[PDB]
Amino acid sequence: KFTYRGLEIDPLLALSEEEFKTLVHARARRHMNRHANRRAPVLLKRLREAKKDVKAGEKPRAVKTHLRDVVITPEMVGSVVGIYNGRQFNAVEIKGEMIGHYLGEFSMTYKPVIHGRPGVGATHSSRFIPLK
RNA sequence: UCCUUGUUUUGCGCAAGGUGAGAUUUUGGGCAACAGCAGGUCUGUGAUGCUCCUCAAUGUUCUGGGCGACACGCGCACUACAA
Repeated sequence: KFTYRGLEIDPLLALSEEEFKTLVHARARRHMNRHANRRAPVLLKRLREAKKDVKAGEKPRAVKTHLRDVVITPEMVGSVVGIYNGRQFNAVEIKGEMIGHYLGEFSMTYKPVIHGRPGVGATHSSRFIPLK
């Protein structure tokens, strides 16, 4: 199951570029129009390569990229993509509900913070907090 | 300036009134001595002493990605919006 707009997988695939960018949100539309002229020259190819070659019963071989300014189309669904937070290629597989998004959104770029006791200088009043 | 010849010592001026566009540093600025601080700035400059680094660089990198005064229990400064 998954409904993007009340469309299963096969309808989405069937859509040509025109019919596609009509259906998607405002950002995605704006993106595609402004771009033209490739602008994901390698990031299409590398996926569709390793995608095809699979014997199924398991995911494609992972591909790595730094880029995250590229959309998620119904073409690239099922693949295993790397996305780069500035020190780690991060593992994501592409679901049918990741259509209408970007890549970068699934790849965290910071550790969430959880604190560890405040030291001196926090509290204005002075006690010279032992021991942390 | 003028007058009150008030006040003041005849002096330096002062108070009230008059004249007038304007009445007392007319109103508001800019400039500003002598002696200093071991204040700040080597992130302004082909302003720099001595040191550090130099081809797998601390250089150049307008290269790809992240981070920056932004990441979140909490204290403080200034701002804005309200009851």
